[PDB]
Formats: sequence, structure tokens, C-alpha cells
Amino acid sequence: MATFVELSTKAKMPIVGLGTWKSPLGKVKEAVKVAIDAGYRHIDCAYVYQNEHEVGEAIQEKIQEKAVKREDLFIVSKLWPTFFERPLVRKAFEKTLKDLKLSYLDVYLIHWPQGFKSGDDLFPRDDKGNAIGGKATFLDAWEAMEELVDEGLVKALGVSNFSHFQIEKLLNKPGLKYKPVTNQVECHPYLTQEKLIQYCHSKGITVTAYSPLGSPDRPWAKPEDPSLLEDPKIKEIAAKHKKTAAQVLIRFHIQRNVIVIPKSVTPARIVENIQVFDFKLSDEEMATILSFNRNWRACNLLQSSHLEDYPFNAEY
Ligand SMILES: NC(=O)c1ccc[n+]([C@@H]2O[C@H](COP(=O)([O-])OP(=O)(O)OC[C@H]3O[C@@H](n4cnc5c(N)ncnc54)[C@H](OP(=O)(O)O)[C@@H]3O)[C@@H](O)[C@H]2O)c1
Ligand SMILES: CC1=C(CC(=O)O)c2cc(F)ccc2/C1=C\c1ccc([S@@](C)=O)cc1
Repeated sequence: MATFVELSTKAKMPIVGLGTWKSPLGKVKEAVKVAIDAGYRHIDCAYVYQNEHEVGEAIQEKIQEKAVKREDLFIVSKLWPTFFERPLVRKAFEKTLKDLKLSYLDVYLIHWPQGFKSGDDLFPRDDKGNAIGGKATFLDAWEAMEELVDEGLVKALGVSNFSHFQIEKLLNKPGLKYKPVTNQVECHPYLTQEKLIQYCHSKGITVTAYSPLGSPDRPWAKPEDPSLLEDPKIKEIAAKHKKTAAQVLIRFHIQRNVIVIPKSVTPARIVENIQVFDFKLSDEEMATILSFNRNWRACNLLQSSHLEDYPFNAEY
């Protein structure tokens, strides 16, 4: 059975969710439909993925067809940092919610802590491709997002790609109404996030692991980049359980009580990826996997590294 991680709000967040970044139009609706049929309840979405309108169609279909009730779904989206100015937070949210055809979101995340130039150019950049910053901050954004929770449009807020310093800046903000329920960050055996997970858990903040398979189809991959799915040592552990590497990579997070959101539009893989509750990695296997840490990021966003709130300069 597909288990949950309890949030600070007492809401139950399904521990495996479906990722939707780069899920193409014409495939993402079917991906969400297959996922819901396979027992997924948690779907991870974003404004910047530009496919929320199709995700919304799929969700609406399955609810209509009595496959699932809204209350049993757990829908997450994210505020892109070109929308940190107060009026833009509301407008960006309204587009996300309208696209998803929902009356509320379960969690709404700040997608990245660093502010970008405000507006509807999602990737404002210079000639070299470096991100253009904006003066509105994640605290400005949070302020506007808190209204959504007051109004019942969002059940809980969270953050993504925040370091512990940025989470501290948020938690210690005088006059804070709502606390983040999760920090969605890259996490897998090459980036085990031990210090950040410990920190977040100590503050009652869950962690959601993105790119758990190493994001093998990311547009900026470099052939010398490591490959988790083909890693002989990961494969060895998979073989031990007669499971696939992907299932080991997903189960890894489950055993750390970390939510994990593998992306697929392939029905067989969508099913495979949630077949992770009928085996257990041994204490020794978990220790071996943790030892693979390389501090390697598939998502380092180097093009924003000059910005004030770029999160990856800190140790954690
Ligand atoms: N907050 C953030 O900044 C942030 C950053 C990155 C990602 N995310 C979220 O996290 C989700 C997951 O991360 P991700 O999409 O970067 O990468 P990922 O889930 O690590 O890997 C996805 C890739 O692996 C393939 N795949 C999926 N299941 C497989 C399996 N069982 N065997 C072999 N290959 C498999 C997929 O192929 P097919 O789709 O062709 O099947 C796709 O190419 C995203 O979709 C997004 O929702 C958030
Ligand atoms: C890491 C990353 C993700 C993954 C995710 O959030 O799920 C992503 C998703 C999108 F729909 C668009 C951009 C990004 C992205 C980094 C990024 C890439 C190029 C630019 S501009 C420089 O071309 C800016 C940022």
C-alpha cells in the first residue's frame, strides 16, 4: 500500500508522487491517468512546466469517472521566481489553479529562492545566458502566498531548492503566518543531502526528493555525467531483490521517510515506479547506497550562480 509522510499541518502527503517536468503535451494527460489508475495520488506540477492545463484535464477526467475523489489527491505546484512581486504571485497562482481545473492546491511551493526579473519572460537572461535578477525576494513571495492559505485556495506552503540558511531566514522571519511543510530538493545516491535532511526534519519540515533517477533526459546532460540507472553498484542491489534500479532508487527515499517524485510518461515505468512497497532495502544496503554520495547535482542552475539567493553556494 502506498504510504504517507505526515506534514506539520497533519495532512498526509503520499510518499511517492508523479513528476511532470518535460512531460509532453499529448503524453502527460495519459501519464496522469495511468498513474492514478496505478494508485498514485500525489502529482507534482509547476507553472514553468507549461503543461498544467493538460494535467488538469487528466485529473478532472479521473474524478468525473469516479476513479478517485479530489480529497484523496495531493496536488503540488510551484511559484516561478519571475512572479515574486505580490500582484504577480496571485496572478501566477490563478493561472496554475485555472489550468489545473482545481478549487485548491494541497501544497504551493516557492520553486527557487532567488528572484528573477519580474514578468512573463520566464527565463530572463543576458547574452551569456546568465539569469537576470529581480528585486522581489522569496519573503515577498511568501507574504503573498500566505494569503492563498488564509483563503483556503492552498492547504499548505513549502519551498524548493532552499538551503538551510534560506529556510532559517524564512522560519525566523518576524510575523510569519505559515511555515513550510516541505523542501523539495534534488536527492539521490550521488547527492544524499544528509545535512539538509537532518536540518529539515529537525524543524518539522519534510523533504521531497526530485530527480531521484538522476534526471537522465535533462537537456544539459554531459556524457561524462554519472548515470544512476546504469551504476553497477545500484544494479547489484536491484538484482539482490529482483527489482529494477529505478525501484531501488525510489525505495531509498521511502526508507529515509523522504517523499519522492519520479517522472515518467511511459505507462510501464509509471507502474514500475510505484511498485516499491513489497520489498525492503537492508540496513547494510542503505548504508552502501548512502556511501555513493558525490555531491553531484543534475540540477545546479549555474546560470543563476551570481544571484544573491542562489542556494548551492552553502554546504547545505
Ligand atoms: N523543484 C525543482 O526545481 C525540480 C527540479 C527537477 C525536478 N523536479 C520535479 O521532480 C520530478 C522528477 O525529476 P526529473 O523529471 O528531473 O527526473 P527523474 O524523475 O529522476 O528521471 C526522469 C527520467 O527517467 C526516465 N524514467 C522514469 N522512470 C524510469 C524507469 N523506471 N526506468 C528507466 N527510466 C525511467 C523518464 O523517462 P520517460 O518519462 O520517457 O519514461 C525520464 O527521462 C520532475 O518531473 C519535477 O516534477 C523539480
Ligand atoms: C532545473 C530546471 C527544471 C526542473 C524542474 O523545475 O522541475 C526546469 C523546468 C522548466 F520547465 C524550465 C527550466 C527548468 C530548470 C532550469 C533552467 C533551465 C534553463 C534556464 S534559462 C537559462 O534557459 C533557466 C533555468
